[PDB]
Amino acid sequence: NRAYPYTRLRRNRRDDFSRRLVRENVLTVDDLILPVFVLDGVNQRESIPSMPGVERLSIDQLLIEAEEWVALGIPALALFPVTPVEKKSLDAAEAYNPEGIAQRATRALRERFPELGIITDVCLCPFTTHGQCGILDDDGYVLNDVSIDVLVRQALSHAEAGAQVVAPSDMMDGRIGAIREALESAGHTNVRVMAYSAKYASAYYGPFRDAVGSASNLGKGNKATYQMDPANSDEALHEVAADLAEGADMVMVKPGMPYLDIVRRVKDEFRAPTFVYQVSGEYAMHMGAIQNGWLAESVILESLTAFKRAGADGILTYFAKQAAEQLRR
Amino acid sequence: NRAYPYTRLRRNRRDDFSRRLVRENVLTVDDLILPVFVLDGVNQRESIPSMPGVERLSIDQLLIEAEEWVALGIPALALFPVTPVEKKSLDAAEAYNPEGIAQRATRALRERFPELGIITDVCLCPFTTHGQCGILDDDGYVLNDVSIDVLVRQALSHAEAGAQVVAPSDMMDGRIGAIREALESAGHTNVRVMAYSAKYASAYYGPFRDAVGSNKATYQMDPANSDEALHEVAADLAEGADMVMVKPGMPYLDIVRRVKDEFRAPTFVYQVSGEYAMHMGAIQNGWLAESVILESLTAFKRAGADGILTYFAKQAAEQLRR
Amino acid sequence: NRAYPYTRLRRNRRDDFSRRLVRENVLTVDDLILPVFVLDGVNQRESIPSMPGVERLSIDQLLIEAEEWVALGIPALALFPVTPVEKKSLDAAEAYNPEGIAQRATRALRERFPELGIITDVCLCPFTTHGQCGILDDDGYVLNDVSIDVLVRQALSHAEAGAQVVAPSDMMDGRIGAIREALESAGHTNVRVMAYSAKYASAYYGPFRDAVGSASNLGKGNKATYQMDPANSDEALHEVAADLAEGADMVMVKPGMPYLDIVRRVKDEFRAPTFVYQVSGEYAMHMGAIQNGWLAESVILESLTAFKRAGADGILTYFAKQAAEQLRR
Amino acid sequence: NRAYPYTRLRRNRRDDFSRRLVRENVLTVDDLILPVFVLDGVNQRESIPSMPGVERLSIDQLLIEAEEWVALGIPALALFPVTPVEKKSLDAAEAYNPEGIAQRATRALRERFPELGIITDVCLCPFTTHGQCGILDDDGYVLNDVSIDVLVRQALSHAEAGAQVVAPSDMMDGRIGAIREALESAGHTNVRVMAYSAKYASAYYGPFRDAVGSNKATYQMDPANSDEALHEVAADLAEGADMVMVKPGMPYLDIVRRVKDEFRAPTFVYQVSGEYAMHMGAIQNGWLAESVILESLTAFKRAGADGILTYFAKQAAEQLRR
Amino acid sequence: NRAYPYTRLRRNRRDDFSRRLVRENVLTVDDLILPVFVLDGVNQRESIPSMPGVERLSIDQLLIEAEEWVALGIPALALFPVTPVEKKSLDAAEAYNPEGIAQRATRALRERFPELGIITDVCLCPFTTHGQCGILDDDGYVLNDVSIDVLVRQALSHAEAGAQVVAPSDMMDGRIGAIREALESAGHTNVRVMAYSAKYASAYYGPFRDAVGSASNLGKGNKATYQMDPANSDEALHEVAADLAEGADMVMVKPGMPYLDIVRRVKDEFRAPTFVYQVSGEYAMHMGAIQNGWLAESVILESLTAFKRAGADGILTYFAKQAAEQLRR
Amino acid sequence: NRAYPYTRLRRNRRDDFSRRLVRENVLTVDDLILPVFVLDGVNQRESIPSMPGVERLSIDQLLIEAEEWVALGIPALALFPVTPVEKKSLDAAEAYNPEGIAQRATRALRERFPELGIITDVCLCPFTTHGQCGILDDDGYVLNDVSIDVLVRQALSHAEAGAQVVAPSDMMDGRIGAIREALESAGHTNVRVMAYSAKYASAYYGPFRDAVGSNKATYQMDPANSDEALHEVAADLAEGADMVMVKPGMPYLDIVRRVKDEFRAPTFVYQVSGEYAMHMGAIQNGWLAESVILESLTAFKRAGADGILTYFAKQAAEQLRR
Ligand SMILES: [K+]
Ligand SMILES: [K+]
Ligand SMILES: [K+]
Ligand SMILES: [K+]
Ligand SMILES: [K+]
Ligand SMILES: [K+]
Ligand SMILES: [Mg+2]
Ligand SMILES: [Mg+2]
Ligand SMILES: [Mg+2]
Ligand SMILES: [Mg+2]
Ligand SMILES: [Mg+2]
Ligand SMILES: [Mg+2]
Ligand SMILES: [Zn+2]
Ligand SMILES: [Zn+2]
Ligand SMILES: [Zn+2]
Ligand SMILES: [Zn+2]
Ligand SMILES: [Zn+2]
Ligand SMILES: [Zn+2]
Repeated sequence: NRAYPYTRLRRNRRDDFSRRLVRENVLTVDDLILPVFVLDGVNQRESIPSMPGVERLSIDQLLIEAEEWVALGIPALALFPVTPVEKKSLDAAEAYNPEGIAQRATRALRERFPELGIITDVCLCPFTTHGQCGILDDDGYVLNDVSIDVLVRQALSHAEAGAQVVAPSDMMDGRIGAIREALESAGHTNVRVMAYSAKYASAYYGPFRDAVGSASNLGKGNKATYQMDPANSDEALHEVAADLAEGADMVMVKPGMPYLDIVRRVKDEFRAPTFVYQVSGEYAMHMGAIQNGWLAESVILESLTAFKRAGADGILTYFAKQAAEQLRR
Repeated sequence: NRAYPYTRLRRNRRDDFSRRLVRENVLTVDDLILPVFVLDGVNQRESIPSMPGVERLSIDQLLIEAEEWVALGIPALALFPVTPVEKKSLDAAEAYNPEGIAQRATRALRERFPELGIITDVCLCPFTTHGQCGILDDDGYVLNDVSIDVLVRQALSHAEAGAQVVAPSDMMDGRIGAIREALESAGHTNVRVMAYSAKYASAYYGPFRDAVGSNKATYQMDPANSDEALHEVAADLAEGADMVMVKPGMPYLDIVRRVKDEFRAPTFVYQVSGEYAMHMGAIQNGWLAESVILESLTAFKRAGADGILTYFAKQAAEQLRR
Repeated sequence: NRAYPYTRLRRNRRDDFSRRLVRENVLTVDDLILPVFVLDGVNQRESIPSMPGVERLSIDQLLIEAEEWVALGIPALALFPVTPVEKKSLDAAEAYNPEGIAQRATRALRERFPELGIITDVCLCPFTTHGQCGILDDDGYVLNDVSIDVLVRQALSHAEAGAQVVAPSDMMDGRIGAIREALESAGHTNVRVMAYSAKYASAYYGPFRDAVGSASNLGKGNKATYQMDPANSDEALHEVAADLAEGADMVMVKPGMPYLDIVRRVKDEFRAPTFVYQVSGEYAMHMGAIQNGWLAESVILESLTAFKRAGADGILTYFAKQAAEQLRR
Repeated sequence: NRAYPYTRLRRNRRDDFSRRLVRENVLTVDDLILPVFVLDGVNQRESIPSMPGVERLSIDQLLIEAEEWVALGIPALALFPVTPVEKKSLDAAEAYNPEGIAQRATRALRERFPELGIITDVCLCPFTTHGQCGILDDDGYVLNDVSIDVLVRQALSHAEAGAQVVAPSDMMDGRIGAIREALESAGHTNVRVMAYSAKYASAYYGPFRDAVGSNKATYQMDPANSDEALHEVAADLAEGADMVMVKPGMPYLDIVRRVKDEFRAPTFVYQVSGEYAMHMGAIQNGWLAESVILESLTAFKRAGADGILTYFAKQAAEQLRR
Repeated sequence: NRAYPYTRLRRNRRDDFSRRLVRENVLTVDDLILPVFVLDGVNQRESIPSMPGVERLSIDQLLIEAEEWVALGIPALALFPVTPVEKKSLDAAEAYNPEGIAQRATRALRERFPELGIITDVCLCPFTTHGQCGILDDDGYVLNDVSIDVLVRQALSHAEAGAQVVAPSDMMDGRIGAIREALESAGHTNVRVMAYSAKYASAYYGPFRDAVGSASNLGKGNKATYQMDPANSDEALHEVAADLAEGADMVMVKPGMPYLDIVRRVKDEFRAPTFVYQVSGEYAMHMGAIQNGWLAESVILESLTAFKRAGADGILTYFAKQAAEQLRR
Repeated sequence: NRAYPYTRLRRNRRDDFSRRLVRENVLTVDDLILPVFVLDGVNQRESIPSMPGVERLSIDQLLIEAEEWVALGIPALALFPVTPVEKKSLDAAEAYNPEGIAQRATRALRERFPELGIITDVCLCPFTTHGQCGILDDDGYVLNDVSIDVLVRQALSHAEAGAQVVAPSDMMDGRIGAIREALESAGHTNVRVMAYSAKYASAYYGPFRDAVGSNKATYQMDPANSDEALHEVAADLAEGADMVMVKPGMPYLDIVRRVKDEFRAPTFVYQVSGEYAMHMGAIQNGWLAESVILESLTAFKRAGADGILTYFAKQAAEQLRR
């Protein structure tokens, strides 16, 4: 077998040209999806202290910023509405309002940038008073199938708005198949479904809850009855297997860097289009450190390259614009 | 053929007791290795700007703190000496000095806490004036085999100091074999070698450089590369490593998983200074809860590590003790 | 490859700290399920000569003992009723009596210890005059589908009583799917089904039959037309595959130590939550030897560690309390 | 259990943006190696009838063109000397001449473009009067081990000329090991060996023979054979190859795929002169669009090559630069 | 392991007899399928400049040429009609005309050469004014399921004409299963379906479009919304898996030589009858080079041997007659 | 998820043309090796009672028949000498006699038919007075390493006679390595070694013993054993075998399949004398049709053999020539 000194693995590392020739993975703009927090109103722009460099944008402002995103070649945006407090309810009806932020935003971006992919978020958590991803029963448990009925209405409203991709982020069992059935019935033949398949009950989501405004709603609440236990890996494969059987066109792991092993297993086992979410707390961690001068800016591309190496096709990342700028070089 | 609604994966999630029964991985104190930066003087600690909460410790201070580490059940420490500048050189001779910080610290700990594992760092980077992990040729290239010769002498001095484990962190080709041969030939039959097998040229290392007081793409691995890590580990195991390590850690969990799956050998991971600093800074800014520490360490276990070198070891152990 | 003396596998064994660092498996209280034999009546406690240290307990006494079990962190109990002789019948109707021991016990423990998992036993063998796990036809054969109908009524009665888990221990073909269908229809969405998937026709069950009082009923009778032939391993994988397809949330091998290879194959092949039953005769064997001074008490944890190493997530064991005490340490 | 119509594989195909997101492989300039035929004189180029658009270049001409190659980001060139007839012989001595074309070209390039990789060809076929890749016995059989001895001397001369990679294309058994040993023994520690591991006796080579100015079934592999290619690569890797190559290319993509999957090692492929000529002739006749060039090179990536030796390298790189 | 010089892999190569003994693959006439372009009319023969040596043939002329093809042992022909311009339409109705070229041709060859396999082409592209493989909606998108309805009518018309094999080359999702269902319903129990499973959106098809006369129709148009992205390999396995589930008797990769890795993966993964199409541009490339004297004629058999080695059972190739002649030797 | 009636496996069976297209394996003349029993005299043949239709042939008779074998395309013969009794001994010296039958036959064939492969039998069993495959100790045990020494000398004499392949049939441990080393050391670089790797102690051998004019459970394998065959082949390949063989054949097709799948190496199978006699006797009694011959040989191909040693080779080749 390979043995020193006949094999010296430093030889390929000796020069840039050979490191290039043997380099196993490369990040390109084709791998990047930009999540964006969308405000109601006009000429609104809000900094998020726990996500330095990220702004919530009203739709007019989103349209302006999207010019450069498109110019940079970023394939898709993932939209997250910042729902006004008074539009939150127990029944999460705003989720399917044709005049909801997500729906208005989608329509606006679809008209303005016909080639830009818009991935909407299918979940009730921006819409509930309690901040849970589904509807609660009288014991305070997030009901599975009752929640799916609302998610289905939501997803159809997104498809009606022109979204090319809906991304159910809710972790109810069976929701992919229910959404697929409804889209197919309704003639939304080519609306993709990007399932959040292995989405963990994680501490890395804090900043997002602040960004979208669910943090105050959820309070100290937890999602361990639906989001996955961080300890578990084999279980992720069963989650993905179900979602592919149910018709997902893409499957996602969330969070990201703390779960690269799950990305790798999922790509290896299913050989399907595999996505990963570099979550708010990941972005915040890195930004915090960069701004303190503790880590060089080169960590950005290293973090994103890791997702490629681990087997992701596409990466939802708040660093998408900076990454794409650096890639353009 | 598991399918909704016959299969509802939420059933097991419904209650704590069923989550606990099916829980696939559990971090324990047996998984933790505490890295520590060791100063030369007496009655001294220094704070590290880029590593909030971590202190460089003189040996007397190290012995005081190790009393609590041992009481918490932490199995081992990884020592990193902070070499005084005056002792740095081109030839890295201080690395094998019998009275160098690492050697002194090792002797003092082995005597006070005989059951505590001591993992020394076998590398020239704390000892070179230029801070590269090996000896430079006249073009500034880190010479492989000449570097090994120094590493070997270093490793022997650690064994003589009583280290139970030496950990070559240098990424020279072939060093694990060289060091093993030397140890065996010297009668240090039971000194373990914890190879840093897949160590990447990473931006996540900056804070550790500030900590120890110390451009490596010709020896450390390209972050893009995964298959190559398997070839690295294979060689190290062939060469006699008792344990193999991936570094950095979280940014490389896929590597951990592949390594464990491929070789079924004792597998370690280093949650490096950058990973610590990013997490602790976010926790301190109030952007992330403290629970992220155990989540990050659980990830290593899930990914297949047996042990984790982490600056959170004490905090984690305390939380486990609850 | 790895060769002596470059590789000396004693090096990691040289010290406790390194044995700890490399130790591949660890038993925790999270792995333990306590089976308990439950009597009718009040203030009843009965020693079982063939299970030294084990008592059958009336429900009041069970409630008292369960205080310490909970205090010790044991996640779940598995209940086995000791059915009064006169309540045994050909039709096993007591199996679904809402006032049966198992049902009363379940209700009592669910109220008193809301977080404690209760796993009920779905089988007709405590209820038949003949001691077989199903209903007999006129040739004395245990009818498959007729027995399932009774098992379904039983399982529903358990769910109605509040059990979080029902565990069909009967080995009829297809019963998992029938029970799942009935639970789903009835709205018992989150009642787990712990299938006894690979349950062998074993000699190690003797003491249990004495403990629950089926021994006198079964007499010299055998279960080779439904329980699996000890010789067979590949067949266990087909049993588990069916039960997972039919909706089991967990799958079990029984007995345990004499079948660790089956545990290993089952975990490796399916990557599903895998349980194992350290049966009465296993417990008795070990206790007998410990009390004779032939084996040290350390054999307890070694036996349980073996299940972890072989791939079990959870272990039904009469040693659960002692184990948990030792773990608490 | 993916099934229509829940699964419709056209959904991802519906839009450019989703095609791009799920696109499994992407050719980049980092994948390209440009082979070049090098003439002996000064201020000279020659057109090659069977390779439209490819020119033989004198070294001064090579240096001019390499300026654009380097600007386009092409990582490396593969040099093939066009040996003047007068310098051919039975003993192939010209192969290790310090002033042979390959050596001269290597020195000139290493000096002008220090970052550009130079891959020399280690083989006797440009040097033998008979054009076989090795030294003939009196029955016309290409002697294995006697040939190796010449190849070794050749390889050393290339290392001395500063080649970063030597590529034995000769298909003698055992040569990779012999050459590695020689390089190591001479102190050329970092010279890579790119073994032509699975090189077939193929009809696709004709045009290259016209290009260089140079019946091989006793050494080159039978096109029918696939398992045998794995045994070839295994030996080469054991023997110290840093990279392994399949040749020809497109007609052997299944070989590329198996090799990559089996060994997870740096894998290269040669789109040979015939493959080039067939494509360029069809493109010129107007029978195939220019887009076939990138399609053919994308295939190599999909099949698992890390790098591709291709006469289209410049054209491809230019198109990538868009 | 195997090491030089104990192992010298040249030894088996030393002599023809040992190369023969160890030769891993051999091409035979049993592997060859001859595609043929079929004209309307009588006594028509047309050379195709971009496919030197290939002629379009009216059916009388096809019948004459088929004598030698049969004499040579070629198992099957694949028919491609050259539809008259004026019979092209938006609705592609000519596709199912019982008096269409393909149908007439099939009937003629089935009567004359009862043992010769006839594989008809199921696709709408020879029949549409726009040259796309399906029916367009008002956005110019090739509608999936509406196109299948036409393909089904087409395939049934072929079966009625006596074709033993229909080969859907259209790349609509789900068409294999729809065609299979229709054939089964109609009593065409033994009509094979040779699915073009992994058919890529390739530049190598140019000459065929000229040969059949779709080139002028398609113009600069592309098929990237249905034909596969050349970059993608894992996706081919999902395409084949679906087609086998849907009832394909054979599966095909197209193009061929530029996709041999896909052939290999497909054979290895499914162990099913696997076919590959050496497309017009492949044939043209090689012929061009042979006629220029750049490549020896021996490249023909080398190219075809490659398909065998890569795992194909059968090869659609314009070189079939020459190959078969050489094989006859 | 293939299921009736969407999947009907009879569709492909419906017509000859589709059966031919999907047909997974095809016997060709390239797969056939003809074993032949060679007598010492001149102008002589002998019929073998237990092998109807097979004749022992003097060398002049062998040369006459080989003309048709060569015309039929049979690639190689396997020679088995029928040693005159007077030349048998305890020390098996006749095995390496330069004028022994095998050597004479080899020279005569190599000269007349230079393209025909000649596979000689390396074993002592035609040469020992007791008919065991090796040299006996005083307890009647077949000595392993002492036997090898004779086999080696035998093998060298065959190489000197011009055999292209030597086939050790002896089942001594380690002989393949010993023989390879000897051949290489003597300069017989290209002599192939076709190891009888998995050769079973079988009842199917009786007729061959009558044919050659020659209780083996201490060297030949137990018919019960399959995993053990993999270990046998692994060693032989490590030791330098160019080809590996299973013997007997049909009764061991599962072994062929495992061997091919595990090692992907050139794999051979011997349809032994018993297998021939059972088939030919049934064919002659009219109990089985002649078509069983091609069916039996097709089985070997399906099972994964590259080549088949069969007494039906001529008949098969003739049928193939149709
Ligand atoms: K590359
Ligand atoms: K557990
Ligand atoms: K551990
Ligand atoms: K991508
Ligand atoms: K053969
Ligand atoms: K075939
Ligand atoms: Mg799910
Ligand atoms: Mg290394
Ligand atoms: Mg069952
Ligand atoms: Mg070779
Ligand atoms: Mg398809
Ligand atoms: Mg042997
Ligand atoms: Zn949500
Ligand atoms: Zn260092
Ligand atoms: Zn029972
Ligand atoms: Zn050559
Ligand atoms: Zn078409
Ligand atoms: Zn013998």
